Amino acid sequence: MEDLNVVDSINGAGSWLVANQALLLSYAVNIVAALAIIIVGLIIARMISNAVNRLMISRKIDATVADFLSALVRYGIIAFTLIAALGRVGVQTASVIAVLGAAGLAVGLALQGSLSNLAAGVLLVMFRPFRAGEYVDLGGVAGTVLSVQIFSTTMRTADGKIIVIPNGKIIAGNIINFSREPVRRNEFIIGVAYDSDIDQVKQILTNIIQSEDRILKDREMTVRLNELGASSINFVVRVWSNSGDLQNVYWDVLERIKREFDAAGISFPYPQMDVNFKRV
Amino acid sequence: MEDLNVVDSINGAGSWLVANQALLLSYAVNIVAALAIIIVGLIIARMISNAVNRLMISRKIDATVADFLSALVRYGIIAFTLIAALGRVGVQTASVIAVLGAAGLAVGLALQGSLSNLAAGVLLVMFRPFRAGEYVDLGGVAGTVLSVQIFSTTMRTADGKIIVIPNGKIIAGNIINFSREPVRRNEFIIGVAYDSDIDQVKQILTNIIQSEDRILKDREMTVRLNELGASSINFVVRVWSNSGDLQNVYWDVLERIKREFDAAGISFPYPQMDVNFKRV
Amino acid sequence: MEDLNVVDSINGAGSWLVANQALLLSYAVNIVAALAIIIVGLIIARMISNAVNRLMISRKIDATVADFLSALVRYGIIAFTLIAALGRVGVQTASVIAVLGAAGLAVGLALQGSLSNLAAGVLLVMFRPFRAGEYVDLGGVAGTVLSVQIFSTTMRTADGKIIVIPNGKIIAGNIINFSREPVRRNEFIIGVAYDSDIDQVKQILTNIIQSEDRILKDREMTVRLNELGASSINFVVRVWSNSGDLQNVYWDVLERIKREFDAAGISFPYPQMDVNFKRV
Amino acid sequence: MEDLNVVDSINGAGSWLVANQALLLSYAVNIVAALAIIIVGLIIARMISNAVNRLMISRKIDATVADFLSALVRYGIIAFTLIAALGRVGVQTASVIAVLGAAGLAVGLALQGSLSNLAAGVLLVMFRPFRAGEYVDLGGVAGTVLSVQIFSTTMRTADGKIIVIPNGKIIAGNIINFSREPVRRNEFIIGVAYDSDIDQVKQILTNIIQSEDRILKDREMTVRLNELGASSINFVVRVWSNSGDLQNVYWDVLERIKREFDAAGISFPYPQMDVNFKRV
Amino acid sequence: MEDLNVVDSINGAGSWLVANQALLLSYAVNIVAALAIIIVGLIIARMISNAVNRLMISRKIDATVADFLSALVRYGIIAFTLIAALGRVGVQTASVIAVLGAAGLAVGLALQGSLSNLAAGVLLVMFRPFRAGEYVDLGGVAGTVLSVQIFSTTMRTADGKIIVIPNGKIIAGNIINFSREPVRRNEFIIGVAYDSDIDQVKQILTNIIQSEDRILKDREMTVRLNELGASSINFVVRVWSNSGDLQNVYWDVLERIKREFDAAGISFPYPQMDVNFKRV
Amino acid sequence: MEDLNVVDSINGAGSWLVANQALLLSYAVNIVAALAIIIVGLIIARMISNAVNRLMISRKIDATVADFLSALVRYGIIAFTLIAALGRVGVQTASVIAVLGAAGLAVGLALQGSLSNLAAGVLLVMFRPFRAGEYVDLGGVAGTVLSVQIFSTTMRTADGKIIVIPNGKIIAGNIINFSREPVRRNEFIIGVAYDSDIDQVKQILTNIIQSEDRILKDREMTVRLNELGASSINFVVRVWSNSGDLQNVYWDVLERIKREFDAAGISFPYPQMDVNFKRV
Amino acid sequence: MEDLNVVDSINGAGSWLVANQALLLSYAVNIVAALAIIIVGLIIARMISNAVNRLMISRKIDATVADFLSALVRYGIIAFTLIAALGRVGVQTASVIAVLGAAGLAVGLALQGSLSNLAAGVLLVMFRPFRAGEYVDLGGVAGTVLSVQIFSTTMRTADGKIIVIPNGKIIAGNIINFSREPVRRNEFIIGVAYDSDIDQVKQILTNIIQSEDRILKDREMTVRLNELGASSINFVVRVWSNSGDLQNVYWDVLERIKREFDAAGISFPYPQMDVNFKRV
Repeated sequence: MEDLNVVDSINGAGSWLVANQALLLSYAVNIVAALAIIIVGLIIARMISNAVNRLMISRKIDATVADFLSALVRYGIIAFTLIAALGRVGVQTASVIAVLGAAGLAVGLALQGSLSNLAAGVLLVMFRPFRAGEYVDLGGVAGTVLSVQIFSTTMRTADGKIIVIPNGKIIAGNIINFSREPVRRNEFIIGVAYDSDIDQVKQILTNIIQSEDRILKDREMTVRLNELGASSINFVVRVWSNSGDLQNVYWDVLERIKREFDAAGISFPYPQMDVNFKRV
Repeated sequence: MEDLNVVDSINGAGSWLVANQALLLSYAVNIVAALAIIIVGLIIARMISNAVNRLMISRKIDATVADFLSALVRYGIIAFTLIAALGRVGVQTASVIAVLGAAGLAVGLALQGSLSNLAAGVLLVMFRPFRAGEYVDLGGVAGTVLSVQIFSTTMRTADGKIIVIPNGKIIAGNIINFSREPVRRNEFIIGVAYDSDIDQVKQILTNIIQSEDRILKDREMTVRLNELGASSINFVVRVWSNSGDLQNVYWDVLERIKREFDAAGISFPYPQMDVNFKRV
Repeated sequence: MEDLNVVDSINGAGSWLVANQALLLSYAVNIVAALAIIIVGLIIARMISNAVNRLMISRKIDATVADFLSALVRYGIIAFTLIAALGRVGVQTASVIAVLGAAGLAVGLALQGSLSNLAAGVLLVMFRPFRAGEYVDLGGVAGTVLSVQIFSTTMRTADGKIIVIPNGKIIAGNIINFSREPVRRNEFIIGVAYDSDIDQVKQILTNIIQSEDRILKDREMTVRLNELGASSINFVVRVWSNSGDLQNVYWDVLERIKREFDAAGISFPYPQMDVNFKRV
Repeated sequence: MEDLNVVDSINGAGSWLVANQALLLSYAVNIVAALAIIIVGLIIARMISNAVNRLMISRKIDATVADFLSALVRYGIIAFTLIAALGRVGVQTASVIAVLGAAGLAVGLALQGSLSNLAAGVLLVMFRPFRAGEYVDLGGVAGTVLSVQIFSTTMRTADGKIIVIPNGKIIAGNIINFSREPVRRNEFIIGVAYDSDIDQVKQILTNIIQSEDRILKDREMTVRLNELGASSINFVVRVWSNSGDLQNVYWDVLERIKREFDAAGISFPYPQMDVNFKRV
Repeated sequence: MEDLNVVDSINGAGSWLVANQALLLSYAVNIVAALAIIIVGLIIARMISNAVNRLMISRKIDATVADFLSALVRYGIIAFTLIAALGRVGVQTASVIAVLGAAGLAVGLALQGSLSNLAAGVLLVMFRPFRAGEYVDLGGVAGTVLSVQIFSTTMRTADGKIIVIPNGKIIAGNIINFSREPVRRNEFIIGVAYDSDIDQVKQILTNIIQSEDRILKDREMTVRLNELGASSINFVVRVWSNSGDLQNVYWDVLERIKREFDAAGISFPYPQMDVNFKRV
Repeated sequence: MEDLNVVDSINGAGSWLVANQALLLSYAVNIVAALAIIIVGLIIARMISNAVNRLMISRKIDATVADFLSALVRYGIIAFTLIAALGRVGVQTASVIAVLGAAGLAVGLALQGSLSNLAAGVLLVMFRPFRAGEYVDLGGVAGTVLSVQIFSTTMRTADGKIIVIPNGKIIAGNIINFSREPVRRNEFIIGVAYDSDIDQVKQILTNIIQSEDRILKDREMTVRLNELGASSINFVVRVWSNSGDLQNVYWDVLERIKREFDAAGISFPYPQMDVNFKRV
Repeated sequence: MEDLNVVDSINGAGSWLVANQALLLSYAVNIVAALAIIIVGLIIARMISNAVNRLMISRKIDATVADFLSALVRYGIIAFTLIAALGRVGVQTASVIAVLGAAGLAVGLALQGSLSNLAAGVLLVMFRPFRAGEYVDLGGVAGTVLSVQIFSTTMRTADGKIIVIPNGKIIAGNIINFSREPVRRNEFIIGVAYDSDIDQVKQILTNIIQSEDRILKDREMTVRLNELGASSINFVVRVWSNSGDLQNVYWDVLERIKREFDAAGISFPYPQMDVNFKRV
């Protein structure tokens, strides 16, 4: 367009930039004021966030949630400072909040799971359905809980494993607790031959469970016929013992059951099979 | 830019701060008024929440929902106080509500599952499909319910387990109740040899179930041939008894069935097999 | 700041509170008017909700949906009541509606599933794919429906078990009705030895079902060779009978099949397999 | 506050209500006119909904979608009436529209599945991938379709079952149509001994399938060795027949195969095992 | 209220309707003009939708998307028509746009999957990963594709089945194409006795695959020992052939393998089993 | 209404249309201007989209993402053009943007999956975890990658199969790469009789793996007893070789292992069984 | 319409374009100013994003999150510039922000998961549940972690595999760490004959584990009878050793157990089976 796209417009057109010097000075002053407002807002936001966190901690509020609200307050104040600065810039204060809301929505979509994990961790720590050192199962993975972080928990399996579970999945599934009740129940299933004397087996098992000191005598001690298996008669034995002695009692009772069953002549049956013959 | 970025602008420029002292005093007064508004709003919010909770508790409303809505009222009032305080400050009253809405959306995304669990727990307590001490199954985990908390239920398995289930998953799945009906039905599957006399087996089982005092005689007592198994004829026996006697009746009936079947000469068959010889 | 933070500002500054007496009186009048508006709105909302529920119930509308929409009307009217009250207070009427909007969104985040269950209950009660008293299957659980509550369905398993299913899950999955069609079909699979005479077996099975009075002769009665099993020839028998006689007909036909097969010399084959011998 | 909360403000203060008699009359007139507007809006909404449904039914539009959108227009008109009435009362129409939007959002969250089922039912009826009377499978459940309702389909399994499937789930999964194609293919798997003559077996099967009049001779008829099984040589036989004769042809061909193989000396092999002996 | 609810207000109060006749005439004129505007908008929307559809179809655009966005334009234009008409009625257009938005949101929640099905159909038709007559697998169901409709795809299984699959699910899962490559590979697993000569078996299989004309000699033809099975040595044979000859080559090669293995004395082993005697 | 619905209103009422000729001309001019604006906006949108696509392609931006932003810019510009045109028509510019927003929301609900697939494809191209010609597994389906299109990826399975997978699914699941490392590990499980000499077996396996030139001697070569099986002692052999020689090394080592095990007298055991005899 | 659609309107109508020359010049000036604003905004956005990233990197902020926030600021500033330019051209500044919000919503739906992957990757690096070179399990896939990229992780399975896992799935599932604890536990299951001497077996196993120097003697070393198997007495042996020696200890202990069990005469039992003879 002849001279419209040349020095008549670029390089300030010689005198066009000079004639607009006052406008440039005003814009520079506005930008400087906006930057100063930004700096002041950041400083006051950090100060007020620290102050409110300290105040909340004093009022018996948990550290994690107090930090969460302190960070939320800090983010709100810095967003307010950005609103004020861009209003001083003159961007209608509406597109500014729209852009900030879009950015916050993107950040929320990014976090979602992490924030849910944080909330679940807060709930876990304040209800404490399980605590450090307590043996519990967490939805298919069982072990001793070491500690509960803000986003995840660390638990040690009996074999020395280290397992980290996000806190969000913890509250969604079941919380299988092994070490809450001081007393728990063992269950033995014993297979005997079909010709074995039921009364003798019951009496022997009753003697075995009677001779154990770690079995709670004041609770139920079930020794009864359970079901007629395909190749073996199955007896069910249920006894109660302290959670600490649960495993040892199981092994001791099983070893004894084996020993007296061998001595008494009661036979543990191999898989029975019945064969009929024809010639061809 | 020469002297624009030096003491001519920083350190109050000597007299610029002196001239702006009036505006600084006005802003300080505004900030003090806003802080006083925040304090009085927090105090009145706490008082109003306590008052409304106390009032509605008397109106036969459940404690959990009353506390929840009292907390909602308190949060609403503190948000309103923040709106008023920042309007006094001059943060356009629209960016403030937008940022508060974004924070509330983040908090809602955080809670989601937990707050749904709270709603579910409210539903369970007043409908009471199950209650403390009642033996129920909650989708693969069965035990005695101990208590129904606001977010979760603690239930004890028959073996001494302590099970914690979030309330939200409870209502989503089936509620399998064992102890609501005072009378329940047992089922026995008895395998006998193919050459066994059907009439004799049926008559013996009928005698066995006739002599049991804990079996309800006024209800159906089926002793019928069920299906021709691969290696055994299977009879089905169904009897009804009070829920407290179910297991004892099952065990006693099975043990008797074994005794009279042994005495009558009816044989429980091992896995049957027919073998044909070929020489190679 | 010298005396700015002392009695010159606190305790009403002596005369500052006195000079502000008119504004405090005006604010007290505003608060009293707002509270009176709240009370009037609550009472009128309750009256209007009761009136509309009573009116629409008479117009052949279901009780559950009528109660739901009456509660919705009551909540709406109290929402307008709070809007008007806080406008009287002077809370800009926009932050107010934003606050109740966030509260309603949180309430929805509570509901989802339970409100869906209520809607599903409405659909079930109005379409009645099943009705109380009949035997149905609702996605893996079978039993007799006892009643259909507004949130859940109570059904009794054939063994006396009490089963509670949320209404929402029922409509999402299949609804199998065992008792809708008055006539149903049994299916027998009979395994016979490979050397058995096919014509004799078919003729005997035809005789057995011909003499059953509870089998519908006007419908198809298939007795045909179904498949050549690994160890047995399998015959399929399909007969139709009234739903009330299905199990009894099944049991009687099976017992007869066994009796005449024993008499006719037709042998039910045990698991067949032949062995080739080598010495090593 | 002395006499602020006494007869001086309650019970119309003697003359305060009288001085406000004109304002009370104006409010009463406003309420009466608002109720009249509501009644007029309701009646005109009903008239317009009926008129539009009648008009669109004539224009070859399906009844279900026409009724749905007529109800939508009815709800829109009553919503407009509520807006007009509540705004003319002076509620600013903004809280009014927000409350109605929240109620509509709650209703939509409640429906969701039901409305999706209605849309799916419309799609199924207008595309008719299956039609009432034909035998089809809908994702694991097979039977004859009885009818397609607006919300769900009733379908009868071959054994007399009555199964109701929500329309939404139907369109999400596969629609397996057993009866669309008039001709279908049977498949036989025949196990014969390893020493059996392959040519003789193939020739016998070819004779068997050649003599069947219901087998389409113009289509492929494969009789070929399929795979060398663990204990048997497996032949695959594939023939085509009209969908009405599919089952009968299967049974007839299987029975003829058994009869000819018995006569021809070809042996169906029992499960094979090879045994090596050692003494210990 | 004395005479407030009598002929003094109902039945037009005699002269009140006479006085308001002018307003009634104005309202009637407004309603008539609004209805005329609705009619004009509807007809012009239909015309514009048809015109834009035709013009864009002329511009090499697919018919499905053309009809879709033409319907979108029609719905948009009728939406503007409703906005204009209801604004001329005096409904402020804000409640109008909110109600129409709520209706559109409900319609979208209804459609959702169906509209996704249309988009998936468009993607499949324009990318054509498969086409009519091409034998493919779409996630567990395999067959010859017949046609691809806008919402669902119809395909015929090899046995005469008719399969209808929504387009949305097809694109979400794997699309396994069976006939895109003109050449494909067969795999044979041959079990032989442990004492069989490996070199003889390998040489015989090599001759068998050498004597087949339909096996591509220019591609890999592996005949190697694959793994030492429990009872049999398993050889793997992999050959390549044209997709049209894949099945026939498999059957021919298997039948030959059987014939020359019988001729050469190489034995296909039955499940070998080892037995030790002890007397008891 | 007498003559209100007749020629006095229709057919322009004779002179009513004539008296409004200027207004009709103004409306026609407005419509013509709006259509011209639409045409100009479409042309300029296409031009600017082409220009920006070319510029981004020149600025080392990937072709797919450049095309995506070009299409986004074109759609945005045509949206602004429609806004301006309907503002010229006079449709309040707010209902217009609401209608376009609803249309865009519907289009987004339609695409959703496709747009996610496009983004996943862009990520897959730019990080290239796999590349054309490289053999990988992508969640249960393995084969050689042919190409990665914008919406989906194509793969050839080792048997010549054709698989097309959406890109969105690829990034969601694991990307299992077979051909990244130049060296990979084989694993042999060898079952031997319980009486076999462990030292002899280990020495023979070591001799076998030493003589293989394609086995990397600089890496670990594990030959150790792994576990005591039910019927066989299982040795584990792990060797490393270049990815190109993996299968050939496996086959050669297995065949040798068989040969020297036969030569040395070490026996591969058949399934062992212990039988105890009793007479009945 | 006569001459309305001809040169009187097109080609600038001769003088109509000339009369509007000033308006065209003003529009061209506005467009040039808008383009200059766009260029300046892009330049300043790039400069600010480069500066802020460098600024926060110095403040001990992670590189990934710093780059993410820098990109967010750049996109925000370019959006602000677009708002300013489209305000200058005169598009009401409202439809502009609506279109940009729709585009951002589409982009968010596109990335959605990928952005969540970036957030998960940021979470992983700071808490480092696993680190490069550390052998861990990622929910069904186990291997040595090579590196943690921003969207995915590369991990090498023990057999030379290359495994790529999206970061999002990592944080959602369990994280099992095999190499965090320096000491881990072994578990041996040893099956012995029923007649074997329990004390002898226990003493021999204890002697085996006492003689291993790599087994931690200060931790539990359980050698107890575990359960009575179908055909074998099963002993459980649990020992603890350093993670580096786990597999070697396992192999050595197993080989010894075999050797001294062979020497001591203790027999590993083959699958026992019980056979009863009958003649037919």
